[PDB]
Amino acid sequence: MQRIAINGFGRIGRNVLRAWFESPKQFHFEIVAINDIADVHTLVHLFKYDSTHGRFNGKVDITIENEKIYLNIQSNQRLLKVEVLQQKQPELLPWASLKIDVVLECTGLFRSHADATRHLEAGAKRVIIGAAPFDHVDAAIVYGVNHADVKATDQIISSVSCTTQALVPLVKIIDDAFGIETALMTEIHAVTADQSVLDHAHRDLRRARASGQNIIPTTSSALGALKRVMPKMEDRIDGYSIRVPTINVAAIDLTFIAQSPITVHHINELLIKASQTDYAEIMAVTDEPLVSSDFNHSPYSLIVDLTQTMVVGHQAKVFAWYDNEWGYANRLLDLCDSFKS
Amino acid sequence: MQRIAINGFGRIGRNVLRAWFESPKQFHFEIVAINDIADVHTLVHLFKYDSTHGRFNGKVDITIENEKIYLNIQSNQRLLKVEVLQQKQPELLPWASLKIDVVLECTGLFRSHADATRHLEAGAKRVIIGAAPFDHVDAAIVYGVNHADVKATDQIISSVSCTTQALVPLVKIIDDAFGIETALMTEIHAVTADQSVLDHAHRDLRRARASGQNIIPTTSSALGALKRVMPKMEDRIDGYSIRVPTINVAAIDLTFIAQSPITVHHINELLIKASQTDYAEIMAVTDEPLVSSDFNHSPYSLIVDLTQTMVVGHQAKVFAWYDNEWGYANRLLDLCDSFKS
Amino acid sequence: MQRIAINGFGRIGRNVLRAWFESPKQFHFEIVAINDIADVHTLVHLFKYDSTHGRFNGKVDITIENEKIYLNIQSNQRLLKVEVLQQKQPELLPWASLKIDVVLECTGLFRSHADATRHLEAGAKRVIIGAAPFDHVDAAIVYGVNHADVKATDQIISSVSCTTQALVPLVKIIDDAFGIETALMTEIHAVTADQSVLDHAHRDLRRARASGQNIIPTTSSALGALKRVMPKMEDRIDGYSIRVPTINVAAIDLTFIAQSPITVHHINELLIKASQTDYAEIMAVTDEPLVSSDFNHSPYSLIVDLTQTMVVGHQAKVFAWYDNEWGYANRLLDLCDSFKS
Amino acid sequence: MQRIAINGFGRIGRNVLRAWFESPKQFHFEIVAINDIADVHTLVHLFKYDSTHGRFNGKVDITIENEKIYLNIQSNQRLLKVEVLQQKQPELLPWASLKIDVVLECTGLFRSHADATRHLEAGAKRVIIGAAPFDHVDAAIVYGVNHADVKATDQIISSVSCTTQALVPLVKIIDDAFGIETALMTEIHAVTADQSVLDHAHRDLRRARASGQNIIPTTSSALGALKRVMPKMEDRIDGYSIRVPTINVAAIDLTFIAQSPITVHHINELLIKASQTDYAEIMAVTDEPLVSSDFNHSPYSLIVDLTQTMVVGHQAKVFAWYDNEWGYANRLLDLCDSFKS
Ligand SMILES: NC(=O)c1ccc[n+]([C@@H]2O[C@H](COP(=O)([O-])OP(=O)(O)OC[C@H]3O[C@@H](n4cnc5c(N)ncnc54)[C@H](O)[C@@H]3O)[C@@H](O)[C@H]2O)c1
Ligand SMILES: NC(=O)c1ccc[n+]([C@@H]2O[C@H](COP(=O)([O-])OP(=O)(O)OC[C@H]3O[C@@H](n4cnc5c(N)ncnc54)[C@H](O)[C@@H]3O)[C@@H](O)[C@H]2O)c1
Ligand SMILES: NC(=O)c1ccc[n+]([C@@H]2O[C@H](COP(=O)([O-])OP(=O)(O)OC[C@H]3O[C@@H](n4cnc5c(N)ncnc54)[C@H](O)[C@@H]3O)[C@@H](O)[C@H]2O)c1
Ligand SMILES: NC(=O)c1ccc[n+]([C@@H]2O[C@H](COP(=O)([O-])OP(=O)(O)OC[C@H]3O[C@@H](n4cnc5c(N)ncnc54)[C@H](O)[C@@H]3O)[C@@H](O)[C@H]2O)c1
Repeated sequence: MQRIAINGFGRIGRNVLRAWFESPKQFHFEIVAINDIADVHTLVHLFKYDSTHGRFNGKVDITIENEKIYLNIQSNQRLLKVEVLQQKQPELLPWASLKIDVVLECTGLFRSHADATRHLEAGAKRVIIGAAPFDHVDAAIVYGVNHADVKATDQIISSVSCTTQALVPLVKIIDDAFGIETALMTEIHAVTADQSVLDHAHRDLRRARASGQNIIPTTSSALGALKRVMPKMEDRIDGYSIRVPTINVAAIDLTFIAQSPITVHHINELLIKASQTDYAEIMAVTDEPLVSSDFNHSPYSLIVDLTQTMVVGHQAKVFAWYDNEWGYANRLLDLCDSFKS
Repeated sequence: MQRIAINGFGRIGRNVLRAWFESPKQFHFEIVAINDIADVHTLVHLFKYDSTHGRFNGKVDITIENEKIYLNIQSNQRLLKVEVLQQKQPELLPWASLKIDVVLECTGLFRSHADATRHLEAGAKRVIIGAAPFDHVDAAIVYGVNHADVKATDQIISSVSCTTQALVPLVKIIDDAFGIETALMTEIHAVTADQSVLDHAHRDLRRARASGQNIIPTTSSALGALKRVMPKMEDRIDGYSIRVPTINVAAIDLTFIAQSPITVHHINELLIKASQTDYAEIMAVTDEPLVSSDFNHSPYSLIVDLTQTMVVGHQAKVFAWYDNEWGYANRLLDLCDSFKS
Repeated sequence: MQRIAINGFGRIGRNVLRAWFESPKQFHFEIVAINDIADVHTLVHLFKYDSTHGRFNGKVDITIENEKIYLNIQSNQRLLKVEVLQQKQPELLPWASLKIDVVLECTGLFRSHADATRHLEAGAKRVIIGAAPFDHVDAAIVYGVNHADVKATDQIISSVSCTTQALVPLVKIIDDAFGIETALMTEIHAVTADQSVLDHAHRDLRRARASGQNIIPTTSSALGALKRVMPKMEDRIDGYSIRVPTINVAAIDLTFIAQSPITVHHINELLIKASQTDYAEIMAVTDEPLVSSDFNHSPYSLIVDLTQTMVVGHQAKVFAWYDNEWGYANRLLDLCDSFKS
Repeated sequence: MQRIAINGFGRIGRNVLRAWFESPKQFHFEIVAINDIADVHTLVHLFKYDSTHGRFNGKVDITIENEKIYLNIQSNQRLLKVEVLQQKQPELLPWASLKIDVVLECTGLFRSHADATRHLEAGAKRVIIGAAPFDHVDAAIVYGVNHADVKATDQIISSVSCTTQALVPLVKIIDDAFGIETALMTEIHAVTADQSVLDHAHRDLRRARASGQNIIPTTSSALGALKRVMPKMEDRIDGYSIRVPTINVAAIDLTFIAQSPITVHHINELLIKASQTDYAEIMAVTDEPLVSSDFNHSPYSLIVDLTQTMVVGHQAKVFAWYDNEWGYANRLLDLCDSFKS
């Protein structure tokens, strides 16, 4: 029985547990523990009531067996007994006792090999850092691209970021068919939980500004991460991100120079075929004039807007949507499932 | 001559300093110190650029002397030199060296008599807590109502809340004229800084919810504060507050039972006359069809919308706007200037 | 069976059709025609993709048959074949040939007795105006309160408004138990389809102003409508509405003077009982600390927040949420289902 | 004095008349009439109260002199007396009698050479179409690029769109220095008046969706318009616009392939020099970490953000903000001021 734990019951952490229950196909592993710096009642409330994704279709009841707190969660013909912890320092967590095989590190505060190892010290056998690498990782993984490159010896793993999980497939596909000389990316991202409601002191002066009333351009970890996953693309791609006042969903605007003839038709035909043959698990395409909120609660790593494709000579722009929250949470579960044989 | 400090350079603290320069009349005191846990660069940036009230019209120079940091601010033909500090523990602040007559406590974290006295220990002669009292205050003041009841011996003072500054004049005016059996308050409030961008752990489960996408009912400190200012109204006034996704500006909806004949005409007439005589300093009245944005950057403590006044039988409702940041800020200055004679 | 038509395929019209498919229990009537001044392609897209309630879970195909446009919709193990019209003038619609028994009038534009009769003088046996009455009507019905009073002579019926469906029960339940001398209503409502995106010319100078950036007080049709269902409440209740920048869901504050002794406990116990017995189909009660987005897609006509119930003296206030789109659409279908004999 | 008139008192028309008063240098023509299909009381109300730009810092007085409605405006030590009209059809306007020299045609309705000439056959000597040309024009101008290229025989002029006036200088400057082979544009743009509060039928299926809750990709007239100004760029530039839920201010992201060596330093130094010489009136450069709301009420056509300049190989991105209302209203005044002798 593969045993997963979630460190950090936040936007991702919560949507991992939900996605475990909502998946059409039951996963061959169990979440047995969650740890957050917050009280079980706050976590249960936030788990049940979600501004972005709606009420949880199920029932959650708290029990105090031993001096241990459990969540009894019943949804979609599925049940789970989940231990709740409240330990800010991850080396003190009982991962030995609970027989934890994988830890989903979803706090954002423990992204260095050092900080992550603290879970291994605490008894976990493997750690997935649900964010970009800070210093070193054993592997950097985009599910549906290179998840078969995980070695059994590998203990610290990054599932990079959602922006990375969308950008890489696009770049792999386009570069393989046509050759990317160079490329530049603009991400139009919804508000994130680290921003400010009103103008407020913050380590980053741009993200200190009122989230609901501003367009805020800012840096992206997706490019550092993409270079780890695809080394040959070093010095051939940069980009940045823009926060705008919506609650969820993002897009990528990839502009690239092609190394061979391109048309709008051949680009869209290539992506449709890729989505049908090699990337069907994680990639879709739409021909409809849709907007961000139409992709809310979509499980795909990317959905391409074929009506947005543009070519002027050698230069081209493609455009893809993704649910930064749900897309990534599904990929976390997809990845965990991949370790079993 | 009189030397003021500001502890907490946020939406209140920053708009206090701005209001001092912008005031059409020069105040007789000077602001000579500011403290926040953030660095001077972050403080200057946020002081200059504001999502709500625009670019600061003036020059801000930072002087790093050997040990001390100062701001040299020049605006509207006035100049201030302002020592800048970064001390989380208010008792370690150099209020003695700097000869601080009044400290404005604008952090939200030092509302007890104990915590306010920490400024007194640091050397300050008087504290004004910029919030409702938590336990004991030597006086609880609404400028324009009972600001004369400040005794020269009084060392810890509360300037109550924005909401209170507006609610009290309404209750006083109406109670004096018609008599209030009881009243109930609904406040519609722009978002505040303590809220959450996305759904996130927080000690209020209602304010944990995404600020930009929800109507959020919640408690008001204004009711306990009113009972300190007007003790006769204990057991006769209750109310609550609603957060909605605007950036600034609030409204108060007050529903009361009159103890003598009321009409719409009579209520409006009384409110107009008070804004023209006894409350001309802090109170205004419009009959124009306005909306929240129109009161952005108004200094008045309340602006009555007379078109909204209603009466059925012995029950009536009135309505008033206020700029929750600017009005409050102005009334802190107005209070500090009342201490002198 | 009974044949229903929808005139005006907007927020209400579209959600009526959606709620027919989504209903747990199949309605014993069919929707056989829709009419809008817009092209079928615009209408199908908007039907399929909704910013507020998500993707339509089902398939929509367009057919041309003898110059007639039909929509074949399949969902929830149900199918409808729905003829599509584009006639701005109700008198020229084919209600006689389509054998329409009931027209849902959802345009906003035909609320007068005389305008609504244009559907009758085009072949329809009965018209439900999906709004408060303009002048007069044969009946004004709130489902769950007085749907049984519909007579066969009632050919023009008003289903009033969202706000009225929520208010009338509240006022009825509480008047019957404790007695209401008088009452005043404050509605907090999400933005509506008739507002302006930016400050623009408009009939109402308040709804002229930017929908996404303002608190906007405004009139409410609810009180006129309530007085037409409960004529004894003439002179005993008034109120108004406040638009705030959320996409959907509304709340009502009712402040009343009781005529007998009251406490918070007795009020909540009465409202829980009513939600369990007489009003169970249309009314719920929550004790949890929830926010607006938690009631998106709720079918209830009101959900009381009992944590919000206040009492001071003989004066009380109760608070209730409703999904202003989904509730109202479900009450329309529920009303039509009440006609079968 | 030269005599200007405004058809369409909207976001542009209103800001034109404001910009007249607020401008630091006095303009050497007068605005002597405005027309709109809304009544004068509405026009004055929207002119005095703005959700974006705040209260008009002046006085407006309506006078009736002989069945002629006039506005008497005072602000910034200046005066105007402006006749107000309410004429739906331009050929019926009294331009001959009022001796109109230029009409600022700011309705969005009369962009054809045919529809603009209706104002010529009604008495005016010259017309400026305040938008991209629909069919053809005597000249398409970007003030500060080709405004010297107006011939006195030109009667139908276009001042293109906001976006065109940020894009064209960028393209000109860069192409001239480094050579542009091809380029693609992304515009991030605040909501405009033509959008939808909620999902509503609309000519454009993207702009039909809720303006306040969506990222909305859409077309841009700027690429048509730029090719009328610079025909050599046919087939070499393309792009699109994204609407996000802010109220004002846009940004342009321009990706180009340079025909010669480029660095970030060299690009930034070119744009700085230009902003200090030939483009000083319309262009500025910042390297501060600012956000959209800091450029509200900036008179410039574009403010380049240095920190955003990226180069990879031969491909490069640049980014520039503009106030899509104020920048444009000021360039319309600047256009009229250039005509004189
Ligand atoms: N939200 C997205 O769209 C998205 C997508 C991909 C990756 N990520 C990454 O996921 C990480 C978390 O993001 P999020 O949106 O969930 O943030 P969040 O703030 O919603 O969640 C963080 C959680 O960590 C908890 N926490 C804080 N300190 C802790 C500690 N010492 N031990 C345990 N729990 C602790 C917080 O209480 C909170 O519940 C970040 O690195 C972010 O970059 C986010
Ligand atoms: N904003 C309003 O409308 C309003 C109106 C009336 C009263 N108040 C009250 O005023 C107070 C200030 O809140 P705000 O709106 O300015 O929010 P805010 O978060 O902007 O203000 C808090 C500020 O205090 C600083 N701070 C935190 N810990 C500190 C410490 N130990 N020492 C010094 N500075 C510290 C923060 O960095 C920040 O700048 C609160 O009590 C609030 O409830 C606010
Ligand atoms: N949305 C709510 O919360 C709510 C609740 C209760 C009642 N209502 C009422 O329902 C009515 C409709 O409001 P809505 O929110 O659906 O607005 P809406 O603008 O979304 O719906 C109006 C629809 O009518 C169409 N239309 C306009 N003129 C027409 C004509 N001559 N013939 C046919 N179709 C025409 C429009 O194209 C559009 O599809 C209004 O009276 C409103 O007060 C709305
Ligand atoms: N807002 C921007 O960012 C921006 C920038 C550049 C160009 N423009 C263009 O300027 C034009 C005006 O747009 P806006 O933003 O001012 O929109 P708007 O809808 O606010 O302005 C249109 C105005 O014209 C009035 N009107 C309508 N029909 C009329 C008629 N027949 N005669 C007279 N007046 C009539 C309307 O009542 C309204 O006052 C559009 O073509 C727009 O694309 C807008």
